[PDB]
Amino acid sequence: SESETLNPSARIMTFYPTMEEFRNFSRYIAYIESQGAHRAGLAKVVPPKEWKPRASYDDIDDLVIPAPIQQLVTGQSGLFTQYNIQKKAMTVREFRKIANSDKYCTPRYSEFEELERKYWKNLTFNPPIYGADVNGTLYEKHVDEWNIGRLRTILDLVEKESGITIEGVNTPYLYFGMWKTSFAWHTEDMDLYSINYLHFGEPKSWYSVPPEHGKRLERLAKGFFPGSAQSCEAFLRHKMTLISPLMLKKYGIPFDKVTQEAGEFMITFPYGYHAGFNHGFNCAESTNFATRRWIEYGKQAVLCSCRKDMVKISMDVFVRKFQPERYKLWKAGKDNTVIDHTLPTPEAAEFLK
Ligand SMILES: O=C(O)CNC(=O)C(=O)O
Ligand SMILES: [Cl-]
Ligand code: NI
Ligand SMILES: [Zn+2]
Repeated sequence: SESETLNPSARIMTFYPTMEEFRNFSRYIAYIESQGAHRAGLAKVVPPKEWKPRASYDDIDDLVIPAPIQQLVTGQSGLFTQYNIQKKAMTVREFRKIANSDKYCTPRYSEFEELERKYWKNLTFNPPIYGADVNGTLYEKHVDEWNIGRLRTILDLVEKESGITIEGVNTPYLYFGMWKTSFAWHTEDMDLYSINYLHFGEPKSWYSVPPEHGKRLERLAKGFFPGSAQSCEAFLRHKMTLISPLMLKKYGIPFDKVTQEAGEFMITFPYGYHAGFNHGFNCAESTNFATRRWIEYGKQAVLCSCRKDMVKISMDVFVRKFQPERYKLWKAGKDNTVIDHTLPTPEAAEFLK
């Protein structure tokens, strides 16, 4: 089909919008999907150079980080499990000082491949500290383009209808990273989209697996961590599992890599597995969002069954509003719709024309 013909390689795509294109978020997501970006599970958007979401970042040093986490990694042979050790609350100037410490600072290198090799070589040593999951935003209250605090997608239906707020999902998170800080392989909660903006600092590097191959990754993971898989159907949602690209290559898992610079956006797509690490001191802001296309993913997302605090969104409202003709069938457990990961979201239809 025409969707199979676009981005047939499922490679990560980079987009350079004009300020006019950049204005409407959902519309531009539908555009990049109409170009097949979603097939990679991950895409980069460089905003127009004339766009800035904050005046200056010089006031941050006093901002608080309630629960920094020390990332202890255990494993070998490209397979690792990451345990978080919550450290005491600390300011940003403290975190920055510790991050630029001779102990934790970035190593010297030339090509990115050298720093990547060093990452996968020393990942288990000198556990760094990640200032992750900090409630807040660095956007100025007047920025209307791609504002992570108010993107105005249909995910807003969760709060609007129920008042439920889910920190980091329909609210923004800040991530203060230092060298060697990692995010494990995962798809977003409820297999939503995510948006990640790198405010400032050293780059953040990403690996992505096309959604149409996600299941393969899962199978591989189950073979490597059979205990975890036995305990929980979706153990990858614990966000503790690190797998090196050489392991993926070795077992035929298709993936792609991209490096994220300050001032750039990354979009992750439904059921797009991703992982990565930070090069040094930096600050990112992210949240989740949805499109009509996500609804089916939401209905079929395989959720963690071993933790009672995992994120779970009621899909009822979305099915009633956008899939009325199926609601009954779905409530009776008979909606056997099959997801085609290559299709773009219906909102993109006008771009397809
Ligand atoms: O910033 C991080 O450490 C991890 N970010 C994501 O997984 C994301 O934006 O989808
Ligand atoms: Cl195991
Ligand atoms: Ni993510
Ligand atoms: Zn679980």
